[PDB]
Amino acid sequence: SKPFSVPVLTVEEMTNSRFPIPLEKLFTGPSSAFVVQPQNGRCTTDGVLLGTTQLSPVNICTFRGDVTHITGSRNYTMNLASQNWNDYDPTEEIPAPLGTPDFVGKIQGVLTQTTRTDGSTRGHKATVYTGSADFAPKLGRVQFETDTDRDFEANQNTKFTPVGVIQDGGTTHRNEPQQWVLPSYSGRNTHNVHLAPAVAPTFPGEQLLFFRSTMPGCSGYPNMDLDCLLPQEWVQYFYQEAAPAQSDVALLRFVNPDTGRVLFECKLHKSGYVTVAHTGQHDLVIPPNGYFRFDSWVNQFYTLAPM
Amino acid sequence: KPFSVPVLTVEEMTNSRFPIPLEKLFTGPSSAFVVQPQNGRCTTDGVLLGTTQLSPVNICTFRGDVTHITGSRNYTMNLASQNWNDYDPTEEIPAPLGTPDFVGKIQGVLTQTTRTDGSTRGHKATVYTGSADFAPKLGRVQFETDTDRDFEANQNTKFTPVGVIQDGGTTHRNEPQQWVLPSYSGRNTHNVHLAPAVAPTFPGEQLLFFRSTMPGCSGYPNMDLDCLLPQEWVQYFYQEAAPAQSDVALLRFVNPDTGRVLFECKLHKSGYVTVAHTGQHDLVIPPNGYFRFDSWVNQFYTLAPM
Ligand SMILES: C[C@@H]1O[C@@H](O[C@@H]2[C@@H](O[C@H]3O[C@H](CO)[C@H](O)[C@H](O)[C@H]3O)[C@@H](O)[C@@H](CO)O[C@@H]2O)[C@@H](O)[C@H](O)[C@@H]1O
Ligand SMILES: C[C@@H]1O[C@@H](O[C@@H]2[C@@H](O[C@H]3O[C@H](CO)[C@H](O)[C@H](O)[C@H]3O)[C@@H](O)[C@@H](CO)O[C@@H]2O)[C@@H](O)[C@H](O)[C@@H]1O
Repeated sequence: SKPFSVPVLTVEEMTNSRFPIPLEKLFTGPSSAFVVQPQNGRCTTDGVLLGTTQLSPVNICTFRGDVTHITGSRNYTMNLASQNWNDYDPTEEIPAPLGTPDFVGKIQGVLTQTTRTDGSTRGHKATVYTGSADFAPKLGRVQFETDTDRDFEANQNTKFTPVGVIQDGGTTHRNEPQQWVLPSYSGRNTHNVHLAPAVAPTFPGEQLLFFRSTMPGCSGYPNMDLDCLLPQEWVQYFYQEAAPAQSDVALLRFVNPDTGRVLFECKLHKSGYVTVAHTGQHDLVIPPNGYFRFDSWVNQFYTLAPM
Repeated sequence: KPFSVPVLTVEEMTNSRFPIPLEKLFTGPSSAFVVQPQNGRCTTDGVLLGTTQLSPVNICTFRGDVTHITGSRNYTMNLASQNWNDYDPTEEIPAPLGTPDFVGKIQGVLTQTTRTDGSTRGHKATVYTGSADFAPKLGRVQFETDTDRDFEANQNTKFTPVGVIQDGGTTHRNEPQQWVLPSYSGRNTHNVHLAPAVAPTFPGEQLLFFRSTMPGCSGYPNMDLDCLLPQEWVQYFYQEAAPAQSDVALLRFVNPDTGRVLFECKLHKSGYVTVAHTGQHDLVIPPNGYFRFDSWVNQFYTLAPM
């Protein structure tokens, strides 16, 4: 039976699994009042990828395909290809293409394109509104708002590189993005399919432990908070190890290597998320070189020490 | 601890010199120029070299505060560390970790947040790593942007890289130059603490490159980008730190579908790969193919022609 383990990377060394930026901190808070059902950063401890999760940290919230100009506008519809430029299959048993954004918001970035025959290239500021009626990645199409009505060519490889998020400054501050509201992946008036399940702590006194980043903001007053259930490196690690789960819960200790001391302990649930014994919103204060270590598999009644 | 390499496929892995996926394996001669990249540099037993760090998404990013150059749309960034700690120029490295390791014009976006009210802004930005004022080692780099007033002083500012550009009115694909290192402390300075240049030593052997195509944002750039190790291999070795039993690790590239070895190669302890081939060649491989460590070999092992 291959032993289970987690990477020895520090929080700052690891990557958010829901946007291509580093982790900054560990955060716990209550979540009874909203649905925690992210589709990126979803992986079982024995390495089965779930939702829209894929292995590349840099392909998260990227798009590739060809673009068609929406006449009379600076908008373009992208006909999606897969990450390796192969055809996208809309019948695949997934919510949307792997790495598709899993929150409702306005993501700003850059659309780049290369003309195959002469190698000429171009790049333009572009925004994708994932709450848009025309955000339908599951169907293989998404709409980009750009600063040109003529520069992009048809039938040429085009990429969207994400940078950050924006908000309307003339409306309530930090009201968008909404990190826990899933897009409708097939556009307006449709129901999402094949979702990784929503997660919640069940044990008394426990809350989710989030791996938190701050998304860059590009305009207005966005809510830049972004919480993922697992670091991308953990997804990569579990996928590779494929260590069988001996119980439903892996007990982890967060340790200071300088002192050999446990700062706190937590439960890594087999279906791919972490809980801690704490009540309320709290930014964890940790030593920068601290990291997680697998302790042992525990039964369903194990009680965590307060953190 | 036994040595090993990841079982990830080439397409599943990431370029260690720019934050984009690997696309293919490529081999070619390199006797006539210096191959001395500073990112994607790691020994098989887990020692990081050059400007190499672990995060794939921090490669070619910059963070700090910016000062406006009056009479211009250019800004000087006073660099901080990736975690917003003070940058220490006395640290024994060539430059801040993840600094670009080639001379070219990198286009991206400068973003900023105003601490007090959470107001935010983003602007097109280019950094010319061959510029006299490109001095990341001293803690300063210059960005050319599309604004002369929007960025504030003393506020956290980040550069997210997107791609490279070229001047279309000059010879096509003449820039970037992926094998020309910047002068990290600016014009008329000498680099320090570099990861060494690499070359095959065995007769008939060439380097094996892990190749990507950088996005192009304007003109006719040379978008080829070759790294010596995937970023995931760097990550793997750093954590495993498995002792090297010799200077050369024999790898087999195998198809899990049939079990046939397409080819074998040498993973050198100091962190690069060679193969038995003469000439330029894009390798044809199956997407589900991967590398497997078989054994440690001595200095005299002759590779099967590839
Ligand atoms: C909160 C505010 O967000 C950004 O300003 C935007 C405006 O952006 C436009 O004007 C600004 C200068 O005010 C700048 O020139 C930018 O390049 C340009 O696109 C505009 O989108 C309005 C419309 O609602 O919203 C905000 O005022 C940012 O530029 C500011 O620095 C500031 O953070
Ligand atoms: C080869 C060429 O590169 C890019 O064009 C640039 C020019 O970029 C400016 O004009 C173009 C239209 O040609 C476009 O409107 C763009 O938004 C704007 O910045 C310009 O930088 C010149 C200067 O010598 O070089 C190129 O012509 C690209 O936009 C084109 O599609 C094309 O690939």
